[PDB]
Amino acid sequence: KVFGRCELAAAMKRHGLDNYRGYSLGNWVCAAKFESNFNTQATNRNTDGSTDYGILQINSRWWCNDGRTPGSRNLCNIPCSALLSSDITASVNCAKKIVSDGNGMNAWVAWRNRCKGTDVQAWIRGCRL
Ligand SMILES: OC[C@H]1O[C@@](CO)(O[C@H]2O[C@H](CO)[C@@H](O)[C@H](O)[C@H]2O)[C@@H](O)[C@@H]1O
Ligand SMILES: [Cl-]
Ligand SMILES: [Cl-]
Ligand SMILES: [Cl-]
Ligand SMILES: [Cl-]
Ligand code: NA
Ligand code: NA
Ligand code: NA
Ligand code: NA
Repeated sequence: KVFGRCELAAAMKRHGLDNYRGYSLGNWVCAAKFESNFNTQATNRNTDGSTDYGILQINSRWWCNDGRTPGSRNLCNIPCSALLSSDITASVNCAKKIVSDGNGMNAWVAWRNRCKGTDVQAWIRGCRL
């Protein structure tokens, strides 16, 4: 599924992301934009051999199991393939674990480099929420 911007904002808010660990809804929408371009099916192999999956590009080294990442933890206890669904429930539950892990949203490279410090409220502008 390719989410619309406001569509994803509403799903994220419904799942309780708005101000989760103090991160406003705009931060999460911005992160999704630059991690996956709002595409639940997005996958990207990383240099260490792990792969990032789904709307928030959750990683196979720590968070989900894709059966091809040695040293793999699966801290969200979920197959990575389950993070590609049109239903973002699993991705959101896992993201909640990631952002609570110590470094907040800095865990997401694209958020740190492209969202952090910016006018993230723009990402929910015009949405009926
Ligand atoms: O996720 C924990 C830890 O892993 C790092 C390593 O670069 O980021 C990886 O995991 C993120 C969350 O799944 C991915 O978005 C990212 O692309 C992937 O490199 C750290 O940034 C993070 O603290
Ligand atoms: Cl915001
Ligand atoms: Cl693995
Ligand atoms: Cl959803
Ligand atoms: Cl924080
Ligand atoms: Na898609
Ligand atoms: Na939309
Ligand atoms: Na915030
Ligand atoms: Na992998």
